[PDB]
Amino acid sequence: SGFRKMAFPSGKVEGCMVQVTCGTTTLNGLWLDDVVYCPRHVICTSEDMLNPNYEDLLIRKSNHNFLVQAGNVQLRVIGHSMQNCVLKLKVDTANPKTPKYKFVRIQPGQTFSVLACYNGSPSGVYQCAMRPNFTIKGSFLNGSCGSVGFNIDYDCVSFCYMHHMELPTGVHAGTDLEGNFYGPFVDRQTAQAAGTDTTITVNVLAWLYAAVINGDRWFLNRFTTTLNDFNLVAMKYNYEPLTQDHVDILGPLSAQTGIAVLDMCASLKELLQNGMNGRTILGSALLEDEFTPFDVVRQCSGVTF
Amino acid sequence: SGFRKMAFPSGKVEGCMVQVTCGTTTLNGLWLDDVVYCPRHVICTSEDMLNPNYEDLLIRKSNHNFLVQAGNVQLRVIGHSMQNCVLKLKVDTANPKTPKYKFVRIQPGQTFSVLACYNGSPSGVYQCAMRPNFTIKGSFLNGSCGSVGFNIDYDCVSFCYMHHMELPTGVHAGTDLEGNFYGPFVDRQTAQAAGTDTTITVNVLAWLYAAVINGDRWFLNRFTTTLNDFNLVAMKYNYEPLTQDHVDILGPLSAQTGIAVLDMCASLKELLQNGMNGRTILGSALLEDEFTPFDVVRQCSGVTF
Ligand SMILES: *[C@@H](CC(=O)OCC)[C@H](C[C@@H]1CCNC1=O)NC(=O)[C@H](Cc1ccc(F)cc1)NC(=O)[C@H](N)Cc1ccc(F)cc1
Ligand SMILES: CCOC(=O)CC[C@H](C[C@@H]1CCNC1=O)NC(=O)[C@H](Cc1ccc(F)cc1)NC(=O)[C@H](N)Cc1ccc(F)cc1
Repeated sequence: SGFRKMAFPSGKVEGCMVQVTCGTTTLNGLWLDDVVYCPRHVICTSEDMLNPNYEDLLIRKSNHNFLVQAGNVQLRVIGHSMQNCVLKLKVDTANPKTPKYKFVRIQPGQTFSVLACYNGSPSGVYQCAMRPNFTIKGSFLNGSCGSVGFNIDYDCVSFCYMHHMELPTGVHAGTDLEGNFYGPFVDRQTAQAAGTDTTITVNVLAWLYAAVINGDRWFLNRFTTTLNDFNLVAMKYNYEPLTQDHVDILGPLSAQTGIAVLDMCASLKELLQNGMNGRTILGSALLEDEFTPFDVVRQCSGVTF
Repeated sequence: SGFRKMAFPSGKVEGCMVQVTCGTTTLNGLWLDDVVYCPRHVICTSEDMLNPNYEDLLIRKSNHNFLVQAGNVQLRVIGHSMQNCVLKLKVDTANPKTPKYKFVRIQPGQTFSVLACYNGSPSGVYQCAMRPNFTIKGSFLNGSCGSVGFNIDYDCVSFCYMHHMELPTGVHAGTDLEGNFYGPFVDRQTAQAAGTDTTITVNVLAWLYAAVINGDRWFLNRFTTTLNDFNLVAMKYNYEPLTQDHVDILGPLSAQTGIAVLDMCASLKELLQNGMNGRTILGSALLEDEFTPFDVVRQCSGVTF
């Protein structure tokens, strides 16, 4: 029993992390087979910030202008190209530690592990959710760009996020590994704002199931509601509408606990309207929305990789 | 910016995990050089567990009663002994992935990462604190025994915990890698319970510093206090007493924020006596006590490994 913010084991990703330096600028890159992937803003200077002419900047660069190091050991760059907001540096050595991998684009509300890195060296690993406004609430400092997010699906590492920037509100934005931003963001320093964020309802419900599995059941009554009536309340509290597809995804947890999904919804409706009356759930005094239904199953059933 | 429950990168430990089977019983072991470490109750049957005579059970067993597997690779056992509550199995091949390592006994209040494993295969990584009552609030299922806790210092892995059991209250108890239990617990299935727990004051203070670094400042008040006065309030609220060495360990965070430690104590005093009043700190409505001062520095300064 117990329930923690648990990330995927990071070893497979640690062996891919390198440092990329262009001029005065160093960030992290992902080294897979004979290609290193990193944010293309490594080739910028401050004159470039509002209107970087990336094609011009790259044309002026030769392979020797990129210093790639793997554990402080130089790798020779032999080719360079750009895909969307990611730079692809072909190196003359293939990474012998490349895991089976795929590049995926995740959906809002889904989670992933982030391996936070500085100068090609990992600092720590933590779990993030893609927020409905396409930011993440990460933990990133100067030097962290090029850090990646990933899930492990079987023995395949599915990379889904590469870190580019922090908004003034303290939240984070980045791309998939093909260089396409999540959300309405660009890698030009215009003033950019995220939409208002909402709470990920399906994840809150999954976390309430996690609490029940762990014996933390005080908020359960033999109440039930309809999907429409639940949604009428949810939207008053800035929660995403719950769809029948979401109800379906909660099946496995409903099956384990014997608590119908619309009964759990009636419990959540009561918590929103009446509060928690000083009580905690799974050690939290707030309703948590960064565990997916799969996260709860994975953790409450012991899946390995 | 940002602040997350961050674990250490787990790669160095992943390469050390193996599966140990004795008859029908399988759990995890730690393979370092040519020794595999695991909990000694692997040699039991649930009939033994009232009063297991481990010395009898171990002397009767031969090396071939022990099946050790690194992935699919069988490691031949050439010796078996006991050290306190940990079995040591000498194998004929040294782990080629053995990192630089030490065995440490951690103190109450200190944190570590846990790599939760099943059948020798890593499932996830998360951060834990050693509670003042020598339990941890982990996340462990059947099959997880022999999972380890660790910290990393440079390139040295400091193993500090090996998992053995769950108390009926849902908390977890285990040993260091010399096989000595944390707290008063024993590896026999007798009624056992942990002392009442308390809150880790120095960690709460470190987390309040993390909040200021991150721009949460509302709870700062103009007052100061003394250690003696503050410790009177600490005991009222079941907080550990603060020592001068704790104050000194907070120095790096006081240095970065310019908030003196005894002014932060005054702020915490008022939080304890008036609550948060529907405000949050770092996205929590409770005072969090599972980040050490070094955890906050590591995370808010970008220390890597
Ligand atoms: C790990 C054992 C394992 O993996 O072997 C494979 C068969 C397992 C970890 C717990 C399972 C659920 N959550 C856990 O953290 N440990 C046990 O199952 C442990 C076995 C044991 C029995 C007696 C003893 F003295 C030490 C270990 N049994 C328990 O955790 C349960 N709860 C019984 C128990 C044991 C000791 C106590 F003080 C109180 C309850
Ligand atoms: C120099 C070495 O290379 C890095 O390692 C840098 C990574 C670091 C991670 C940050 C650092 C603090 N914590 C984070 O997470 N990234 C940055 O500094 C970005 C760089 C960058 C400018 C322009 C743009 F288009 C894309 C990206 N600059 C901002 O983030 C600033 N906030 C300015 C800003 C504000 C809103 C917005 F939409 C875009 C840029």
